[PDB]
Amino acid sequence: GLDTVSFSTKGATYITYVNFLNELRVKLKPEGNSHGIPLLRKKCDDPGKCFVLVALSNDNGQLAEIAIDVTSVYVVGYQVRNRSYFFKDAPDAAYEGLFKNTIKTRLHFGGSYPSLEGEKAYRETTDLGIEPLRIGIKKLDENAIDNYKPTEIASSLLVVIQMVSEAARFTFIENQIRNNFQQRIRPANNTISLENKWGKLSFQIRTSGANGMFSEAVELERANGKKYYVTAVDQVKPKIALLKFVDKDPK
Ligand SMILES: *[C@@H]1O[C@H](CO)[C@@H](O)[C@H](O)[C@H]1NC(C)=O
Repeated sequence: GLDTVSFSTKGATYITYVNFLNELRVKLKPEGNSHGIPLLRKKCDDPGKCFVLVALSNDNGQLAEIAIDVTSVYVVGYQVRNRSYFFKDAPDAAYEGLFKNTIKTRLHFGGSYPSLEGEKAYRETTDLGIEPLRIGIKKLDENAIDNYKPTEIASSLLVVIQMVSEAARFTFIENQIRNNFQQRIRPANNTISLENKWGKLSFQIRTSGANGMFSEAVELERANGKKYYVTAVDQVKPKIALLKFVDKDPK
């Protein structure tokens, strides 16, 4: 009994992409907010209503259905044809509860960025855009076999994770893609540092008082790599679409 959201690359435009992200943001059903920013649910154990299925299909009709966690917006696994694949670190409840009636497989790598790098998929060298998305979908479908190529699945999921999960979390990433939609771009140091700091930013924002002052500054980077520190909500609020509910200071 999960919510579902679709995104087709056929005839896709920067507008269909943005509308898709906002539909996803709604279906993740955040509860409450912190300083006006929607706050994702803290806990949601039941696999039967704690995942949103994103149906990604390309011009050729190839389909990949991605399961996205409603508390973290992270990809835990996906279904292609009559097969399903899960990251090595997907919890047991999710592995058993999702994509029933499929031939199930647990991947030999995790979904974290450093785990994906282990499979040769690096954010710095992975193109993002509508074409990279079409190719990623294609590759996930092509690898719906026993002897699948982990490097292809890893790079394809890296594209999906950033264009869906990270873009849904950050209006900044959403817009880097929105105005480069028909092109191929690779995230710079600013995008990468934002992605890396979603949990820390979420914690400092949620635990701040009415003045929005962070108890501890969060380090981010400009495109060129120059470091800067976020010390207040207002400094980063226009860049965030969803906040993770973080209990204790992450690190
Ligand atoms: C970060 O900035 C450096 C310049 O200091 C640049 O060479 C590098 O490519 C940047 N990294 C990314 C992924 O943008």
